[PDB]
Amino acid sequence: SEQSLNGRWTLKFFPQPAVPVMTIEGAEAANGIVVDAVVPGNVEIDMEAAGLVEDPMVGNNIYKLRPYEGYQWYYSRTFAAPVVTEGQRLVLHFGGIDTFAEVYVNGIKVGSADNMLIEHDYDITSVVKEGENRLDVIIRSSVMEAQNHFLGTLSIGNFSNEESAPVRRAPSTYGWDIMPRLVSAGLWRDVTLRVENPVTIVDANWVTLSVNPKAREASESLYLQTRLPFEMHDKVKAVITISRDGRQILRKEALMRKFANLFTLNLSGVDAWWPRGYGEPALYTAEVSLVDVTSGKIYDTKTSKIGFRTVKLELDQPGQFQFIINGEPVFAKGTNWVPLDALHSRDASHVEEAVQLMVEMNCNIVRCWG
Amino acid sequence: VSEQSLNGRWTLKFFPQPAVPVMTIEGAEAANGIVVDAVVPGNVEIDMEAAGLVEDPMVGNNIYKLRPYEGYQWYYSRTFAAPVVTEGQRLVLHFGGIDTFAEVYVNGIKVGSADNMLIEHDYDITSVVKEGENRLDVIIRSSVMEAQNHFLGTLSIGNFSNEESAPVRRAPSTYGWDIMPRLVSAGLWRDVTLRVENPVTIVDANWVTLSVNPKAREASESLYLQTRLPFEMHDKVKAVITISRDGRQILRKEALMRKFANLFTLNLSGVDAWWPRGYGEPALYTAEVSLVDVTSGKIYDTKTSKIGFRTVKLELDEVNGQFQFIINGEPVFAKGTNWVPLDALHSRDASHVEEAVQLMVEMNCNIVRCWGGNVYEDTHFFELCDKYGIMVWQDFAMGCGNYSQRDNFAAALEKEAISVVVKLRNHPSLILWSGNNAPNNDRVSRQVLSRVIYEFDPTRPYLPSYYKDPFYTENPSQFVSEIGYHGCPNRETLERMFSPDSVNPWQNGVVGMWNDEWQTKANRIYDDKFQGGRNDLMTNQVRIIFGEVPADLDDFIFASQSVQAEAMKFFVELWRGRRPYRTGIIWWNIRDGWPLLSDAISDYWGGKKQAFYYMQNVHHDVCCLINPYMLKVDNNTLKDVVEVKDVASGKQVFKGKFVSKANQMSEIATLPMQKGQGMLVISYRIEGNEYFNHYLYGEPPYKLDQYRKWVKKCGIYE
Repeated sequence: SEQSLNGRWTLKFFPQPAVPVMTIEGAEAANGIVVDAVVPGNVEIDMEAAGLVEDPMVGNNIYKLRPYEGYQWYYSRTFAAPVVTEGQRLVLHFGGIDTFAEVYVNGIKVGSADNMLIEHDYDITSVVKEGENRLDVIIRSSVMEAQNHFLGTLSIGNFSNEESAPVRRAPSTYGWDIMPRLVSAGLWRDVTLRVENPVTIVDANWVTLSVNPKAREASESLYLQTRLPFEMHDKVKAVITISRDGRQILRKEALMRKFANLFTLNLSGVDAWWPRGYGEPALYTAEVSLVDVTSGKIYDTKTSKIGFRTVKLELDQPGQFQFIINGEPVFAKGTNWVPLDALHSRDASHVEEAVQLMVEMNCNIVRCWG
Repeated sequence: VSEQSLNGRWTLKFFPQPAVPVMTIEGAEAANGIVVDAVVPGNVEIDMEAAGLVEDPMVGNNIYKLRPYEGYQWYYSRTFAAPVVTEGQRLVLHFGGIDTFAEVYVNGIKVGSADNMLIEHDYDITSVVKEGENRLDVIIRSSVMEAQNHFLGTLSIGNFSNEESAPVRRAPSTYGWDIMPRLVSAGLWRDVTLRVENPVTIVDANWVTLSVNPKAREASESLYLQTRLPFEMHDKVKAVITISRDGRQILRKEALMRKFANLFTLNLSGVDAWWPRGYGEPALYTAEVSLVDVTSGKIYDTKTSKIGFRTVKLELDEVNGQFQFIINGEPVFAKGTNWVPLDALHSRDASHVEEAVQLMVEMNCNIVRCWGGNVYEDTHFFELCDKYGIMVWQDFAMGCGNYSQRDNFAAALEKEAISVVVKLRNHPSLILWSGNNAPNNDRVSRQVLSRVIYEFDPTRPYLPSYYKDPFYTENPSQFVSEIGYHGCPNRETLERMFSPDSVNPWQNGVVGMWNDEWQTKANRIYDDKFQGGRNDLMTNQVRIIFGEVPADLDDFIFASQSVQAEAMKFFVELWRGRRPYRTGIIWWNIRDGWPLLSDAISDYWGGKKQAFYYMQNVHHDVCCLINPYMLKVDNNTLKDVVEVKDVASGKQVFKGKFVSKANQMSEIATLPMQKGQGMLVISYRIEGNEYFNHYLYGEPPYKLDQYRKWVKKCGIYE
């Protein structure tokens, strides 16, 4: 189960004082403006929906957002407590927080975020009560956080802003030659509530050792790590299924003796993955599940789509290399991937349109710019 | 000044570990469990077997019954008397081995948190100790569940070592291997004492031999002395250094302590060099350091240990095991055994050290590589190696595979590496440190461990990492380290390992098919029912070298120990035969650590196999042997007749004198190719003492009954 906490929140913004507000009391006692926010979303969208700011995409209205870089942002909402049996763990997942933020649940701090580029998972099993819970996030100024660090000589004078060096944020958000200075802020990705049984898959890392497209075979290894209580050892099996279009190709069951195992599979009758031009992008649904060998109850499932391919950069001056996919030297033709939107919360709505631009132009490679 | 032993009768309370691990005394006392009497040092399985709760894990498939106890907690508890402590003294609670993750409490106050089973743990309980009954509580938690507190890498999953052994600092073999079963266990597996230290005391006395002239009987010995010394005692304490041997005194030097740390150099005279077994005598000298008050003459602390004047250098050739050991400036040939666990229940390792070291003495081993999968043997083990002359190749405790590259693991490994090096850097037997790994981009083997040796031991070299087929006779590895060959143990051992209804190896009389009880003793880590695997290596060797399977169990025992004896004897004869080029050979297992089937030449209960006596005759200091014929003698000493004859026909193949030069392989004469499957005897006498050997010539398959009578007419062996 994964109940989504996306929707309408309550955002309160105010200039950041000399001491950044980091508690729910200081935020609720400050002097600011309270508007309705949308999660996922940026704070510029929430203020634009209330007429506080003008459209930054028209003319010189982008500089009119400059004073908001030294503002704080107070998200708030209420959520019902999901049914949690004893032994399960309730996790509050954050797809993205821009950036330095202090998360609170029912008045108790449940973590401190310091990066907008990675996820943030918080175990809130004990703090969640019965009924009306409250989730309050308090973001501070990402620009002012750069002054908490002393920079070196080489970190000053670059085209990237000196404010971007001591922090972990997207360098283009501070302005570049192809993207504007819209530092922005806010929960720009999904916020959900995942449940975790005492037996739950931690990671399912698929690796392609060798591939043989001619013989239609490939060696696929699976590195599985799981949280398995010892009272559940030797009582749970792992079901590995690799199918394609409702057609199963592999079904292997193995008893969970250890908590981490390497399951090397020798697939038969499977096509290799190829870039555009060099063949078909053969994908296979690879689903893993931890099922009780007695009650038959499935605890956790991790499904994905993998491709039997091998990569090997062949070197010999910048650029003296060639990609070798599946043993054949391929000629790369593609574009660099830049930000899809200065307000990165809308990148999910533009990814489908932008990828179509590459399909239409038949690009085999794409370099996601740093 | 005082060391009260806390060994003896304890109170062990074990219970299934809940979701939240028990950390405090209140939770352990309120938990529902079973309480029995425990013995320290001792494993928890020994304390449960003494109460009739578990059956003997050494017999049958009962090793799998200790599986649920891997997720159990263990609550040791006792009371001790508090010794009187004067002003400035400190009371140290010394644990010799905590297995593994435990919380130590003294009078309800947490004094330490142990997370390593391979090093010692000292806790100053000077303040928390009261008068009367002083409670001591050690609450251990599961080592298997602790592996889930980490996120492993890709290169740390799927190796021979268990994935539970990667994040923790324990012995990898305790989780399962090829020659040791899965017995993780727990408990205070070493001594627990109460040491009292004066304000003036010796923290460490590191002895290092700088120069050795073994001919002129001279040596230069340095002492890096670090002491705890209050400033009021400065200029009032003197260091007394005494070098003695067999009661007589050689050197005595006194120096006033003006600093807490000093380097004392000693140009000794009339002393002998410590040579390995064969190349000389293991000359040991008792070295003693004492801190004495310059006015009252009171002794504050004293450290006594036997040292050996020796220098070690490893000349490695790389591309161009391509190294050669140099001891005291002379190239030595290394021939010895790899040391594996002496017991899956490691608390009983101490009782087996005396017996197992003598096995290398009768084998005439001059080197022994302590396998990385084994716990660090205590000081008493290295003391026997100093006494006899058996060099040590100590591997850091890491199994076959790679480990974490992050700061958390590297810091926990440096703490263990420092504690181990400082503990063993004063024994002349220890000659080399190694990581037991695979590569040159590994932080563990190329940075963390190397930096510890660079600072705490700059004297010993460090390293990061059918039988006549061309895989063995053409391998260009000058220094081989893991050569093995399977062999079935003695009958008396089989009758004790297996139940009476399973002493016979064959299932339903079908030869080649092993029953489940033989499959488990072949080191089956888990209860996975399958046919074949490792035990098929015993049948594969008997079929090729002797034709097919001997249905008679005694005929199969004789066949299995003969294919192992003839193989590894041919390996020692091949490395000693190609000596000018070969640098050393270290075979696998001279004593296993559990009732199991392995490549060992001797089982756990002491049953020496035929490969023991075979390799003895090819391990003398001066040994005559035949290689594919070529009769040659190899000499493993620094000190400068033979009769070959067929056993059946009795015709003298060759007779004559020989001059075996020191530390050199001297070839004798080329023998003619005798037709027919037979056997030769190599009788040679040196200095009035007689010695015997043999050489089996021909080509397999052979006949078991014919070979049984060849060695009978030989006179050597049964």
